[PDB]
Amino acid sequence: SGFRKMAFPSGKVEGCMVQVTCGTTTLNGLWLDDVVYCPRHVICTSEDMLNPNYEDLLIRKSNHNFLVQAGNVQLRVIGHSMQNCVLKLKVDTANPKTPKYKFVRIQPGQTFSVLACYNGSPSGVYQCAMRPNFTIKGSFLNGSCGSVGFNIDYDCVSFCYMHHMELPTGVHAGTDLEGNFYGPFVDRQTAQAAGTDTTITVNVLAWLYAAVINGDRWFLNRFTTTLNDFNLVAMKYNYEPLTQDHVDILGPLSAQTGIAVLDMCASLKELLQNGMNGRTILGSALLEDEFTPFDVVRQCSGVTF
Amino acid sequence: SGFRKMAFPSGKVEGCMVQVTCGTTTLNGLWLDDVVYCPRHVICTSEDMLNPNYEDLLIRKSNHNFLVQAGNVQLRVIGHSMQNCVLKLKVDTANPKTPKYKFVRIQPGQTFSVLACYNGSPSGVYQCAMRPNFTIKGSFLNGSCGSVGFNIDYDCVSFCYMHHMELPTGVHAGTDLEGNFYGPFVDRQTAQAAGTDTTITVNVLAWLYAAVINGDRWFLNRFTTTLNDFNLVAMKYNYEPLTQDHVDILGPLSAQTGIAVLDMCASLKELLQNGMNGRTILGSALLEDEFTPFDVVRQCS
Ligand SMILES: O=C(Nc1cc(C2CCCC2)[nH]n1)c1ccc(F)cc1[N+](=O)[O-]
Ligand SMILES: O=C(Nc1cc(C2CCCC2)[nH]n1)c1ccc(F)cc1[N+](=O)[O-]
Ligand code: NA
Repeated sequence: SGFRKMAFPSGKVEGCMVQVTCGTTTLNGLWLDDVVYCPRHVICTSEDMLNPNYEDLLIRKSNHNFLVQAGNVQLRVIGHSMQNCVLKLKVDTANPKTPKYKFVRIQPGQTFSVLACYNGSPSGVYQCAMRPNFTIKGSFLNGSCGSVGFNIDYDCVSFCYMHHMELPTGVHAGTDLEGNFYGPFVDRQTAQAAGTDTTITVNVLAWLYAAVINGDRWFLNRFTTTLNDFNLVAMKYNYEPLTQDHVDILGPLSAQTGIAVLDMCASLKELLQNGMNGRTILGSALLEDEFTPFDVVRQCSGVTF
Repeated sequence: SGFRKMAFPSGKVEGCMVQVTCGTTTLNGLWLDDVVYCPRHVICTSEDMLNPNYEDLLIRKSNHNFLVQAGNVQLRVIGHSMQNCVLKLKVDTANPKTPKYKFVRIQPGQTFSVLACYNGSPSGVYQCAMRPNFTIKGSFLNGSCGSVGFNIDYDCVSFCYMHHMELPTGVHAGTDLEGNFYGPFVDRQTAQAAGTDTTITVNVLAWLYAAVINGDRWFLNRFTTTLNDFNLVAMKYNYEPLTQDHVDILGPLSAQTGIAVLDMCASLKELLQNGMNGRTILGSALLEDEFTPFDVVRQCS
C-alpha cells in the first residue's frame, strides 16, 4: 500500500555527470561514450547572452578552453561542435560507466526523473512532467544548467531533457539531448514567458485509478458520460482534451478496478463542478496530474531496474 | 526557484542492495563491507508469524541455509548473528561499491529518502518523514522488506531506516540499522495499531519560510503570538507541540526572511482558522509537513 511521487533510481545517470567550465562559467555536462553534452550557452559572457552568435563565439575557442572534470579527474577535450542548442565536447576517454542509453524526445504529459546537479555533483532527484505549455515545474538554483531528465525502460536509460534556464515565473525550460527546445523558447537573455498552462486530463484519471487501487473511493458515483460531453467540461476547466487513445491507454486500469474510463470521467466532472467538499484523495486537496497511466501501473506492480 | 519533494541521488545505495533468501522467503538485504543486513523475519515460516522465537529459529540454521545474490553472483555466507530485529550475514566478499556510511537513529519529524526494492533490485526513490507516531507513509508492496531509508549529507550515506512491515492502516513500520524498531511495534503478526497521527508543526513552519523565500507572502498577518497560546490553538487541529528547541532551529530561516518565528506561528494559526480560500502555497492546497528546516535551507539557498 501507499502511493508516492517516485523517481527512477538515479545511479546509472550519476555515473555520467561531469563539471564543464568555460571561462568564468561552470555548469554540468553529460559524459556518454567519448562525448560530453552540455548547454551551448556555456560559451557566453553576460553581454554575449543578450544576443549571442554561437557559431562566432565557438570558433574563437580551443579545446583547452573547455575544462571538464569527472570527479577529481580532468578529461582531455579533443574536439568541439554544436548540435542545435547543445555543445558536444569530444574527449579522449570513453566513460567506463556509460549505461545502455538512447536519446528520446518526450511529449507534453509525459513524466521523467530529473537529477539536479551542481559543479558536476548530483544533489537531488525528483519526478517532473512536461507541462502542456512545454515547461517543467522543477527546483533549480544557479549552477544547475546541464542537469538531465530521464526514464528507464528496462536497463536502457532514455535521456529526454537537459536543463537550460529558468523563466520569470520560476518554471523551467530546456532541450532534448539533440539540443531542440521544448516549447517556444530560445537560449538568449530576452523577455520570454510561459504560456498559460492546462491540466493533463489523462494523468488525473490515472491518479484517480491509483486512489481507488489504494482504497480511496469516496468520489466514485453511479454515472457515466460521453467523450464529447466530458470534453466540453474539460475545455471549460482548462483541462486538456481526452482522446480515444487516452481511453485505450487507461484500459488496463479500467479492467482492474471495474471502473470504465467514462465512468471515471463522470467522477472527474463532478469533482471539477463541485470540488472535494473538504475531502482528500491520496492525501491531496488538488487533482494531481504528474502521474502517467504507465507510472501508476509500474508503482502498483513493483517493476525494478 | 521552485520547490519539490526531492530525494537524495540513490546510486550509492543501489550498489549495496542484494537479495536474501531463506526457505521460501525472499527479501532485500543491505551489503556493506563484508556484512549483509536484513530483517530477521526472513527466517519465519507461515506457522511462526504470531509468536516466533527468533533465537530458537536461528540456532537451527546454518550459513548455507541463507542464499545471498548480488546481481548475478551468489555470495558465500560465512557467519550469522542477530542484533535486535536485524540479521547480520557475514559474507566472504567485501562489497567493492561500499560508500562512506554510518548508521543513525532518527527522531520523529526527520525526513529521509527511501529506495524501494524487490528481489534485491531498485524500483524507485522517494522522500518520507518519520511521523510523530513512529510510522512512515511509504509506498511498498509485498517483497519490499529490507528496503532502506537514508540521507546523504556530503558524500557519506547515513542509513536510518530498514523496512519491516505494513500495518493495517496501510502505513509502514521498520527499524534503525541496529535493529531497534521505531515506535512500539514488534516483528510479529499480532494485532498492533499506530497511535493517532499528528502534523509536524516545525516542518510546516519551515515550509512556510520556504514559500516566503520563493516570493509568496499572501498568508502573513500583522499579528504575533506567545508560544504557549500557539500550542493551545495548534493542538486543537492535531498539530504536534512546538518546543523552544524548534523555535531555536527556525532561527536561520527567520533571519533570512525577516519574519520572527512567533510571527510565522501567528500566520499558521490564521491558516488553520481560515483555510486557503482557493489559494495555494508552493503548489499545494494543504499545509505540507514533510520538509524539515534543514531540507528547506538545502533546497532554497
Ligand atoms: O536560468 C537561470 N540562470 C541562467 C540563465 C542563462 C541564460 C542561458 C540562455 C538564456 C538564459 N544563464 N544562466 C537561473 C536563475 C535563477 C535560478 F534560481 C535558477 C536558474 N536556473 O538555471 O534554473
Ligand atoms: O508487511 C508486509 N509483508 C510481511 C510482513 C511480515 C511480518 C512476519 C512477522 C513480522 C513481519 N512478513 N511479510 C506487506 C504486505 C502487503 C503490502 F502491500 C506491503 C507490505 N509491506 O511489507 O510493506
Ligand atoms: Na461514475
